[PDB]
Amino acid sequence: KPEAVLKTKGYEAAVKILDRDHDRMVDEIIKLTEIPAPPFKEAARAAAYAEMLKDAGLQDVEIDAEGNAMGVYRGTGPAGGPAVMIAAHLDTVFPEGTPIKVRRDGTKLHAPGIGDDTRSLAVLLAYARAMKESGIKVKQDIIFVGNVGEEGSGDLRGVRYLLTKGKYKDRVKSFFSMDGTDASRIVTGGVGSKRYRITYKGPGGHSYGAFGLVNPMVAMSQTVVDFYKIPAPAKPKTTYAASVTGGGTSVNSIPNEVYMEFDMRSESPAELAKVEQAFLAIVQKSVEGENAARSVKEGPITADVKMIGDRPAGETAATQQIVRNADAVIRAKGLDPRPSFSSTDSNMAMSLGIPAVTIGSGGIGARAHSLDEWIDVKKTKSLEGATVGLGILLATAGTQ
Amino acid sequence: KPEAVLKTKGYEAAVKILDRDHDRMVDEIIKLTEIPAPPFKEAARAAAYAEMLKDAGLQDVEIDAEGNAMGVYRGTGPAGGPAVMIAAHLDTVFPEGTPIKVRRDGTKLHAPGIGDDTRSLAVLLAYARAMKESGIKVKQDIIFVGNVGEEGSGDLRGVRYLLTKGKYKDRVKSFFSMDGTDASRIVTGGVGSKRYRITYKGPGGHSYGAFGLVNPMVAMSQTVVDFYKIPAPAKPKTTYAASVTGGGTSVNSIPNEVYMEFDMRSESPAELAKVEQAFLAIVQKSVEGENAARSVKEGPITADVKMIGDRPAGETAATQQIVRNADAVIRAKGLDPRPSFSSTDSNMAMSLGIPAVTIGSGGIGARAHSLDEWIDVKKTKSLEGATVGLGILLATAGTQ
Ligand SMILES: [Gd+3]
Ligand SMILES: [Gd+3]
Ligand SMILES: [Gd+3]
Repeated sequence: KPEAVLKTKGYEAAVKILDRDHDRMVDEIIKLTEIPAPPFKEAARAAAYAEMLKDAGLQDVEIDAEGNAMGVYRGTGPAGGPAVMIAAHLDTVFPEGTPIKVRRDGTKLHAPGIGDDTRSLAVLLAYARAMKESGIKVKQDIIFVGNVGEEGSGDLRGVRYLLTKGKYKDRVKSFFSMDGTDASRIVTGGVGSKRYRITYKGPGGHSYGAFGLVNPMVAMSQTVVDFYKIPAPAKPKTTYAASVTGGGTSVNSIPNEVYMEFDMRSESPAELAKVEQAFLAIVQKSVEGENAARSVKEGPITADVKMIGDRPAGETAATQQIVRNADAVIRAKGLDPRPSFSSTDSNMAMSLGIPAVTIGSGGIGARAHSLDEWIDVKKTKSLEGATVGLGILLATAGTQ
Repeated sequence: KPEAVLKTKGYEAAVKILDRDHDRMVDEIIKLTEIPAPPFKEAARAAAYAEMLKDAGLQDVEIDAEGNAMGVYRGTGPAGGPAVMIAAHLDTVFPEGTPIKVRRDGTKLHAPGIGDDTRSLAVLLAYARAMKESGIKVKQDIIFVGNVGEEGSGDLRGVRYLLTKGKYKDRVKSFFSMDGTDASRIVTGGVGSKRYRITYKGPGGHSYGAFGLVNPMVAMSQTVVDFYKIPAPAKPKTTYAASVTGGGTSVNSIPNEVYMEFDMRSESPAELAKVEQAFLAIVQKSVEGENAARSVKEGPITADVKMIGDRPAGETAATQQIVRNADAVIRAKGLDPRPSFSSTDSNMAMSLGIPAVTIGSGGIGARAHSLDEWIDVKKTKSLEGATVGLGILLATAGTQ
């Protein structure tokens, strides 16, 4: 029974430390939040986080080549065996120069990035300290990670490195991401997305004198028309959009360079690949069609295909033990686990066939990704919410 | 017989003054060229030109409400009778801030706008002076005009005012524009053009969460695709283009506003109108089709139709006396007249049923509308070329 961990003496002792040092945890939320971490600019926060992982007593603390900070809670099993990884991301959505100063308002704390995902960073440190102080023994090692690149164009670069290049790539057999404050959260699905800019070029020419030459505007417009005839099922949810366009200089000239940006997403890797392949075929057919319709005497239309965003789709089956563990603990805590799809760091693990769930840090929060983001650190709910992830984690690593 | 004007004592005496004061003409080319006159910013050059029109001895010199400068060479007929208008435009294609300093290079003068159309402004002043000094008597009044708005977005606003609103609008029965340096040119046809910006709007939305809503990008793309199936005759030459596009913010959203700029032109007013009506119908059908194919629950696609350019098409029949006069004088001057279509100030007069030709100022020039434009003012060729338009003009007004 996974929820039995909640009645073990070690868990109960660890919760009492989380309780005792909740004020330390809040101080660390504030400290980390005020070290800004825009996309691709996480190094300063990673350096501070690595020092805090060392101060929590973790072993082998280091920052890897991608910029992830990590430390190990060593278990009782053989060195190098299967391990559990739990990550909270260092980056926020907010660009460099965003003023970040926490404003206290009763038990509420207002600052960009404080809930997605800085609180989770502090919650994981609190776990590591409470586990060590209470003497918890786990069967599998736990790798605590502050990872880079969950947000925006980071495109999961940190977890991609952790799980395909880094020292733990062959050991992670259970992956958790702690993202956001909702501790009832159980993200078992990953929405994938593929994004492209298509730049169409042609010879150009005077719009009167050279009327009859190919026009890349038309190949581009034809692409959009056929793109919106691609079938898209309602379930698994599958979507696409023609979203941004530009090009041309004036009505005196046939354009020689124009572009369109396209989005495609799906809950299903198979549906996403199908849309992506249909799209790429449409781009090529639209170019061929323009070169057939008008004159290529001054040169043909060509298209440059540039990928501008890439996240895999995937899902952890509801019968997987990691999901069973999260479900059972969240239920035993009196919350309602409702499995959902999202686009989170767990998408990467899912795409590798690694069992993976994204969970929440606890408490109340709102307006994530907005300049008026805030969390409530009133102790009763903040502490109780933080105890949820600890139970899920220890159920999954196993305790002695 | 029209070229008999070239053997009249008055013409021969006038040419001798053009010769004697050819150096003044060159000085006035330079002076006027160095007063920049970008589109809509001709006022400074117009004021200088009006002072020069007074100094040439013309009567009733004034700047009209649109900004055209003009003066009258009074003929021997009744006041208020039919008149000849001859115009050279004050504006150039070059935007404000273009550095303009004439560079002398042997007998060449290099400066933006010096040939199209500043040399013509100085040539018309030289005619007015030489006619007065030699005592030329003409039957019809001649209205000498430095007009605004021939180039680009000016859209013939100057000649439009002169011939539809101004004080001479009902007296001009022959219209000449002197535009460019090629004195063998005889532009008897006017290519018309209509230019539009179509702005397509919709509600926007999250590109995943709101997938299924209408997208104005698709109505716009469909417009272009069907626009390029509009039939366009080769004779009378009829053309169109989809030339400039923009809109959208990122692949995370369905766009709420996008635009496309369209060109359409023809030698024939009727062919031009057919394309324009087919285009506007396609815009409406594309909006209707998008509102049928996707959801209007957050609001429908709409299209704002904005005309951004309008120049009428037309032609002066080769049997008109004004064309016979031009043809005969150009032949008698040893040049080869090949009547042609272009887009010039004469389009306006043509569209009003006023006999109209665009002619050249004489001499050699090149790279009109480019930053490296130049003319050659070597006297033999420059003077002989300038005498062509004088003969055409006097043949048309009549001399006694
Ligand atoms: Gd305390
Ligand atoms: Gd996040
Ligand atoms: Gd011009």
